Amino acid sequence: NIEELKKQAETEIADFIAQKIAELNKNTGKEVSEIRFTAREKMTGLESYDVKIKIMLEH
Amino acid sequence: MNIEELKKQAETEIADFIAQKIAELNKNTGKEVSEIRFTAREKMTGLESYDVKIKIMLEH
Repeated sequence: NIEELKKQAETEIADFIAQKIAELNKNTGKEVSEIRFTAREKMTGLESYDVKIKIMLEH
Repeated sequence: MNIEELKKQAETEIADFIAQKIAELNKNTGKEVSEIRFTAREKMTGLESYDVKIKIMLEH
């Protein structure tokens, strides 16, 4: 049912984000500090969130 | 690669995955995701991910 499906999705996305953060920190030798999620909404409804990653360095 | 190349790449993989999961969720519920709120999950070694709460709307 629906609460479960919901939670299920919630977890998979968390998982995905985590993995991509890890791979990116790995590939760049730097640290993701933050991600900005901007809703992508269509007339039929919310479609997705557009994503903006902020990465930190030392200067 | 370039750092910006990578960044943009990851961003698109993420937006895609989210889209995918939303569409499937709607499909599977016959209902509509109105919102997803993200909350940072950080450790002392830095940002680990985001936790995900999904908001779905229902007719009155």
